[PDB]
Amino acid sequence: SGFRKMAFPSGKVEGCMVQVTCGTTTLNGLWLDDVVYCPRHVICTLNPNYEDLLIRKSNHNFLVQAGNVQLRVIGHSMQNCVLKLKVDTANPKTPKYKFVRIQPGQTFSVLACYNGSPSGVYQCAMRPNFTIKGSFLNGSCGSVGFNIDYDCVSFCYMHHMELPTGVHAGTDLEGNFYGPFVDRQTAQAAGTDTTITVNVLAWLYAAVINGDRWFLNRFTTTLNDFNLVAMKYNYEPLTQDHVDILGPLSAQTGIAVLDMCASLKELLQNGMNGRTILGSALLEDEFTPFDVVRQCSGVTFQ
Amino acid sequence: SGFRKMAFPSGKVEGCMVQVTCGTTTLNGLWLDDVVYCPRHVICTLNPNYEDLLIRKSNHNFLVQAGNVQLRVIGHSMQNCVLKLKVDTANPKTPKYKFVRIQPGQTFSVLACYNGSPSGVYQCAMRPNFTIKGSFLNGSCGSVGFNIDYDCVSFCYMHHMELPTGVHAGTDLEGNFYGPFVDRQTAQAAGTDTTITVNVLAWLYAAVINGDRWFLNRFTTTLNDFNLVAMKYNYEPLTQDHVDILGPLSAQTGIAVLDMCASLKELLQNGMNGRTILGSALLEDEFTPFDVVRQCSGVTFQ
Ligand SMILES: *[C@](O)(C(=O)NCC)[C@H](C[C@@H]1CCNC1=O)NC(=O)[C@@H]1[C@@H]2[C@H](CN1C(=O)[C@@H](NC(=O)NC(C)(C)C)C(C)(C)C)C2(C)C
Ligand SMILES: *[C@](O)(C(=O)NCC)[C@H](C[C@@H]1CCNC1=O)NC(=O)[C@@H]1[C@@H]2[C@H](CN1C(=O)[C@@H](NC(=O)NC(C)(C)C)C(C)(C)C)C2(C)C
Repeated sequence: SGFRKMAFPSGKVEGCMVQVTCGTTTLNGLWLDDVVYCPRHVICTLNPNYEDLLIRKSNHNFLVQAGNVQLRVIGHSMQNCVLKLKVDTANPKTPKYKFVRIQPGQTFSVLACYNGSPSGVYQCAMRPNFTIKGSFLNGSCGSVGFNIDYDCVSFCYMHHMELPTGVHAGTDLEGNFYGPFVDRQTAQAAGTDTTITVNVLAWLYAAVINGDRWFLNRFTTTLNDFNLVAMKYNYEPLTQDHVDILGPLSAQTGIAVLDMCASLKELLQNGMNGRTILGSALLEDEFTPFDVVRQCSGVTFQ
Repeated sequence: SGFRKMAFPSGKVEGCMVQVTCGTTTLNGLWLDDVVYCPRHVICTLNPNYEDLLIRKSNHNFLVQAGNVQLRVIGHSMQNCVLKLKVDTANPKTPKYKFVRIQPGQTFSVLACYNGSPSGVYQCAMRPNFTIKGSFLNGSCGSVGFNIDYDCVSFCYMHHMELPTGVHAGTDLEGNFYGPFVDRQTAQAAGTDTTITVNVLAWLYAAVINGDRWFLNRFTTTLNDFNLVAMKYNYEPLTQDHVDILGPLSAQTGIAVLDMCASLKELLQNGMNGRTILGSALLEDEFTPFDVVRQCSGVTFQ
């Protein structure tokens, strides 16, 4: 038992991290097969026109270091906000992998990197407003977020920028930003965030699986009446699809999803009254139903 | 910016995990050079006498799987509560490494494993009562906790058992339990835990580095008067050694350690009043001064 914010084992991704240097800019790249992926703002020279900027580059302007081994760029292209550098060497540590664009509410592990070297790994959620509350300093651009399914690394995030609120914005691995953000230094605001309701419910189920039951009650609620209270507390609407996803957890604990909603409603209306759930004095919303099941049942990855 | 419970990149340890099977018992082992380390209760047959139990084993009773490759045991010995299996093959992925017995208050990353396969990684502290609040299911015995310094993996923990409170107990990699625990099914109680004061202070400094300042005040306190309030709230005593360790953070933020103690005192006496610090509504104590500096300055590992 116990319940922790668990990241995926990061080794498969560590083997893909490289340093990309061009001009005075150094950041991280992702080396899969013979392509290095990195944020396009690595290129030389607000309101830049990256097409103009890139047509002016030569391959030899791109310094790619994989450890103490320089990789030479034999080609380059831009795909949305990512730059793709063709190199003459296929990464021998390339895992089996996919690129996935995730939905808000979904979680992933971030391998924070500086100068191509991994610094740490932690678990993130994509917020409803398409930011992530990460931990990123200058030099971390190009660090990636990922999930692992059996043996396959699903890359879903690459880091680009920090918003004035101290939260983070980036792209999928095909260079499309999550949310309304653009990779230029112009005024941009995240958007009002909301709490991921289905995830809070998943985490209450984790608490029950783990022996916290104090927040349960005998009441029930209608999805309709629950969502009325949710909106008042800035919670995302709970859909029937969410209820269905919460099915496996509801069945393992014997607590009807709608009964768990009654508990959450009472927790929203009354607060926690100096008590904690799973070591937290806040309602935690960065565990998906899948996260809870994986950690409470012990799924591994080969 | 941002501040997250960050684990070390786990790849160097992932390459060392193996499955050890003996009789009907399967758990994880740690393969470094030509030795596999695992908990000694993997052996056949409360109040067992493991010396008697082990003299009755043969090498061929030990099934060690490294992936889809069986390793054959050519020797075995017991060192405290760990079993050491000599195998005929040196692990080619053996990182540079050390075994370290850590002090309570120190943090480490845990690579949770089942059947030799990594499940996830998360950050833990050794509690003052020498338990860890982990996330461990049946099959996780032999998963290890570690820190990484530059290129060196410092192994500090191997998992053995769960206590009735849902917390965890284990050994260093030389098989010595942390705390008063023994690897037999007899009544054992953890001991009253306390909050790691120097770590809470480190985390308040992380909050300041990151732009939370609301909890600061103009007051100061004496170490003596602080510790009187700490004891009342079940906090560990703060020593002058702790104050010195907090020096670098105090200097970078310009807040005297003893001034930060005044803030903590006021936070203990008044609570947080519905406010949060670094996303938490509790005073967080599983970040060391070193953790804070590493994450707020971007140290990496090659
Ligand atoms: C990233 O480029 C990097 O690490 N590069 C190494 C040289 C860096 C990561 C940032 C730095 C601090 N925390 C992070 O996550 N990203 C950028 O520098 C990014 C690049 C420039 C400006 N960038 C920012 O993140 C800036 N933020 C904004 O300007 N934000 C708004 C106002 C446009 C929304 C800051 C101010 C943090 C440098 C571009 C967006 C292309
Ligand atoms: C570990 O042996 C394992 O994973 N083995 C694979 C077959 C297992 C890990 C435990 C299981 C649940 N959570 C965990 O961390 N450890 C044990 O089974 C351990 C071994 C037996 C009994 N063990 C326990 O952890 C037991 N706890 C106690 O008996 N605790 C007290 C009362 C002695 C303090 C439980 C009840 C959890 C099985 C020995 C201690 C040798």
